[PDB]
Amino acid sequence: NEYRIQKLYRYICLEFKNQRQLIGKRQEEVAFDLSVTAGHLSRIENGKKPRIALHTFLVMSEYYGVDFHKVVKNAEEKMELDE
Amino acid sequence: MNEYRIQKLYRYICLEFKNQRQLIGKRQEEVAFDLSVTAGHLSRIENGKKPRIALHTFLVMSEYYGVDFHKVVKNAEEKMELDEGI
Ligand SMILES: [Cl-]
Ligand SMILES: [Cl-]
Ligand SMILES: [Cl-]
Ligand code: NA
Ligand code: NA
Ligand code: NA
Ligand code: NA
Repeated sequence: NEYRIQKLYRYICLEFKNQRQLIGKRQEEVAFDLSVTAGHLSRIENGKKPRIALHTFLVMSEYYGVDFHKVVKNAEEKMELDE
Repeated sequence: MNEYRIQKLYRYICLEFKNQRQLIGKRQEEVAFDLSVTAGHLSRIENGKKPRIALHTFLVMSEYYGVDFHKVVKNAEEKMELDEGI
């Protein structure tokens, strides 16, 4: 139960990291666009901040132009692929 | 950045949890006890009144209700598009 909760959270964060790597942008560029530090974005992408607001993930979905439900589904699929 | 859509979608996600609770017939007081929060706290979450709730909280509630969070979010997006066209 809690393992899946933590694991899915990590995969959602890593899905956002993949969204950035897919489009070839550095952390510093996306961070500037979002008015956050590069370190803040990096700690989100790598799953180190456990209590990030849903709002932040919705902002990032809007920034990348990907539906948040698709981010979540992608994370679930990748979590299963790695299993 | 579409701040209007970001904020509305957040509230549609929260209200989707109110809908998920109602579909299975549990009262607020029961869920508040199981999730170790006050009934008032749960009510403010379900009604979209607290804007900075952690994603973790929604993952916990999805597991509690036995509903996949991606379906919760998809339901919210679709209902917002139907109601508001965005
Ligand atoms: Cl009730
Ligand atoms: Cl009120
Ligand atoms: Cl809040
Ligand atoms: Na930080
Ligand atoms: Na979205
Ligand atoms: Na889907
Ligand atoms: Na409480």
